[PDB]
This record gives sequence, structure tokens and C-alpha cells, in this order.
Amino acid sequence: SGLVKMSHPSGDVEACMVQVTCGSMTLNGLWLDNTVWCPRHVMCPADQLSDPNYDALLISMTNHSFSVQKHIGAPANLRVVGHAMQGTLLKLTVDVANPSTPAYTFTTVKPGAAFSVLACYNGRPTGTFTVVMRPNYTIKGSFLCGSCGSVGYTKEGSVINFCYMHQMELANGTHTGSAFDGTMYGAFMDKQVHQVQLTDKYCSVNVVAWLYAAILNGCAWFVKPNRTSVVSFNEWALANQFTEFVGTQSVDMLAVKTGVAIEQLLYAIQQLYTGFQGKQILGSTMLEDEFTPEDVNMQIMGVV
Amino acid sequence: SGLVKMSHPSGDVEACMVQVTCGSMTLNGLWLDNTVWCPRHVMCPADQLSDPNYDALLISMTNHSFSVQKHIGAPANLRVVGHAMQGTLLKLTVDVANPSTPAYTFTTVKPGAAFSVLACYNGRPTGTFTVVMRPNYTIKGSFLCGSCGSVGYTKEGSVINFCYMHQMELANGTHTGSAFDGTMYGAFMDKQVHQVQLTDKYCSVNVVAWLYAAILNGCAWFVKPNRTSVVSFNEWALANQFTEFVGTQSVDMLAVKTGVAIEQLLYAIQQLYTGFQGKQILGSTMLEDEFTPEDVNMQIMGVV
Repeated sequence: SGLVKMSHPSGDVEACMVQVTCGSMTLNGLWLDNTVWCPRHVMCPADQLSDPNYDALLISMTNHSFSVQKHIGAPANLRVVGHAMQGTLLKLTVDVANPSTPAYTFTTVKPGAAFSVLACYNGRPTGTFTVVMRPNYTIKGSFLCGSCGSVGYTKEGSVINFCYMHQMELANGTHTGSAFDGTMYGAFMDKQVHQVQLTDKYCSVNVVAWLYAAILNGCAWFVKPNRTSVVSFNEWALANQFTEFVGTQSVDMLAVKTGVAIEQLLYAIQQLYTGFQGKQILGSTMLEDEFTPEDVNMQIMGVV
Repeated sequence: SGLVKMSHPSGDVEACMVQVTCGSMTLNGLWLDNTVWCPRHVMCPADQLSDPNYDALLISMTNHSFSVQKHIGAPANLRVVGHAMQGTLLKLTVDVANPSTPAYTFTTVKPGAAFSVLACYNGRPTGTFTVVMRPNYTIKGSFLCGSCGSVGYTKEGSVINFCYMHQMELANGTHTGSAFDGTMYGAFMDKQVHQVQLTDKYCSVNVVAWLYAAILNGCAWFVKPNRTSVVSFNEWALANQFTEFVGTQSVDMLAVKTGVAIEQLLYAIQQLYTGFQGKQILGSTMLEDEFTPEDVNMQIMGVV
């Protein structure tokens, strides 16, 4: 038992991390097959970061403009034999295939979904943590200068699904990055200008999962017969900084196991959101929304 | 910026994980040099887990009684050529040295200290997370049947300091394990009998670090001129389920950087522990105590 912020083991992804240098900029890249992915702002002069012209920067580059170094294991320089731009990423082609390329896919995560991040500096992994894509298309991470190109991923068995490449800090503790089609989460521009974000909201389905997690761990004082329907809750949610609730089979599995209906927990939320008035739930005194139904099923019931 | 639950990259330790089987029990082991460490309850018959006689079980074993399998990378069976007991661990000697043995040490962590855990099942890493050794010598982890032998570690540069091998669940979400001298944290016995724990307490020095972290991230409403001395706070702490505060250079670095005295934050705690009365600190409405001064210095100020 117990529910904690859990990340995937990072070794498979560590073996794919490299350093990319262009001009007066160095950051991290992802080496899969003969391709190295990295943020395109590696091209920008380090003092021209407000409104860059990336199309103009690209045409001014040649293969010689890039250097790719692997540090992990034993050092190797990876010769660049092609360069292309895809949205806010560069795709560099190198003359050697990564012999440690995992089985992988690319995916785009939606608000409420969790993924692991491997934070890297100068091509060297330094830490890993798990985040949830927020309803305003940011993540609440921990990133400093040097961290761009750090990657986020989920896994399906042994298959790694790469879903995030780190690009920027929008406000204190508030971050975003690219999917591997080169689109920025939240459509934020990769330049240093003021960019407003939507307000953050509670991820209702994750709150419901965490309440089920609390029940499964001996904590159920908040459960009453009273019910709020999904449709009624969702109208309320929009008025009160909660996401609309969408049920899944993963949530249903928790309702069956506990015998507590989703609707009982929707009512509870509506009583609990102004505060627990002295009480605690799994050691917290506010609603927790970064544990997904899949996370709860995996950690507590051992189901994947 | 941003402060999150951060773990070390786990790849170096993944390469040391193996499966150990004895009798009707299988669990995880740690392979360093020619040694494989694992919990000694792998010896116990799966239906004799209340009061085992480990001395008697040991003498009934031979090298043939153990099988060690590596799954990571390409499978290998590691021939056992010696067995010994050290407290609540077995030390198995195998006929091949792990070619991926990291630079390492063994250490024993103290209450308030954080470390990374690599959770493993059947010799296969499944997740990683960070915990803090609690004041009652337990950790708040996430572990199921099959997880024993999972390891915890800190790092000093490239050196891995192994400090925890998982052994048992004491209560819901409440765990303990061995240091590598074979002593159990909290002196809990490796048998299935009722074992009382001391009450948990807030780790005051980590609360202070987190408040400094809040200041560094634009959150400082709780700072006032009022001060409480360390000696006065510590008398109070013992009456109110807080640890006694012990300053360190790591904390001093935070006080200098922010210009806020430790004593101002000790006063704040004394006002905040009954609740924040509607307010929040870095998205929390209760005191957070699992971020250490070193963690805050590393994540926010980039200092190690």
C-alpha cells in the first residue's frame, strides 16, 4: 500500500540523451535511430532571444553548424549529415544509429494525463520526476537554465512513448515544451515575450481517483450516501475552477472494487473544495489532482 | 524555478538489480562486485512468516539453495559460491563480478534525510520515487507483494551511496527496510507480528527549507518581523509533534540568499501549524516537510 509520486525507471531514456551545440547555445537532444531531436532555439544567438526569425536562422545553417556529443557511457561525437526543422524542433540526422534505441512511439498527452520527465543539463541526466499536463496546457516542473531538450515520456510495457521536449518557463514553477510533431503544448511561442496563460483548474477525474485511493488505504470519512450526477457536477465544475469529469474504465474499476459510486465522490468534492475544516485525507488538507486513475490502479491494486 | 519531488536517474542502479529465489520465495537483490545482497526472509517458508528462526534456516541452506537471475539487458544466471547472513540481510557470493558495478558506498540515513528508491518486482525495475526517513524511522512509500529487495540510495557526484533495502509494510502506506550493515531502520523485526511505531512528527528543518523555497518562488506572505529562537522553538516542538530544529550550512545559504532569518520562519511555523486559514503556500494548505535544504538549494539555486 501507499500512494506516492512515482516515475518510470529512466535508464532506457538516459541512453538516448545527448548534448547539442550550435553557435553560442548548448542544450540537450534525444538520439533515436539516426535522428537527434532538439529545440530549434539552439539556433538563436544567445542575445537575440526575443522575437527570433527561425526561418532565416535555419537557412543560415549548414550541417557544420551543429555538434552532437554523447557523454553517457563512453564519449562519442556524432557526425551531423542532415538538418531539418519541424515546428519548434530540429531534426538532426547523424551518421550512426543509436545502438540502444528502445522500442518507441510518439504521442501527444492531454490535460490530466501524467508522464515522467528526465531532466538533463549539458547532455547529462540529473533528475527525474512526474508531472500532469495541466488544464491550461502547462506543467508544474522543476527546470533551470540548461534544461531545454529534457524529455517526458510514458510507457506501454517496454515501449516508450515520447510526449514532451522541454522548451520554456512561463512563470514561477510553470513550464511548457513540444510534442514531437514540433507543436508547443498550449501553443506558446518559443520566444521571450509576455504570454498569458489560462487559469489552472483542478483535474476532477484525478481528484476522484485519489479519493478512491484514500478509501482503499483506510481513509473514507468523506463518503456519504449523498450523490451528485456527472452532468450536474460538470455544470458546477465550470463555475468553480474544476475540469469537467469524464469517466473511464480505469475509474470504473475503482468504483467496483470499493463499492462507492463516482457520484458519491462528486458530491464530496463539492463539500470539500472550500477546505476540509481540520481533517486530512492521506496526509493532505486540500484536494490532490496529480494521481490518475491508472496510477492508483497500478500502485494500490497492482493492475496495468 | 519550481520545486517538485525529484529522484536520481536510476539507470546506474537498474544495472545492479537481480532476482533471487530460495525455496518458495522470490524477491529482488543488489549485485555489486561478486556480492548479491537480499533480505534474509527469502529463506523463510512462504507459510512460516510469523516468528521464523533465521539461524536455523541458515544452517539448513547450501549454495544450491539459492538461484540468482539477471533479467536486465540479456538474461544470465549467476552461480552462487558462498552464502552468509549479516543482520537481516543475506550476502551471497557469486562467481562473476558485475561489470556495471558503479562507484559506491554504504551509508545509514537519519530522520529528515531524503533518498531515491528504485521499486522492483521479480528482478525488474518498475518505478522510482523519493522518500524521507521519518522521525519514527519509517518511510512513506508505495510497495506491494514482490517488492522486497528494492533499494534506496543517495548520490555524491557519480558515487552511489546505498542506504536502504526494502523489507516490510508496518501499516497502511508505512514501510521500513535495512541498511547494508543488516540493521533494520527503527529496529523492527523481520517477522509478521504486531509492532508498534512511534508517532510521526513534522521534520522542522525541511519545513523551514520549503518556506525558503516558497520565498524564492515569489511566495512570502507568511514572513513577518516576529522571531522565535531555536531554543524556544525546540521546546515548543516537542510539545506539538515537531522535530527539534538543527541548523546547517545548507539552511544558512537559504537565509543569506533571501535575507530572512531562520527565527522568522520558526515563528511562522508556530502560527501556521493549526492551518493557513484559506491561504496557500506553493499550492499547499499544510506544512510540507519532505523537501530538504539540499533539495531546495539544488532545484532552485542550482547548487550542489
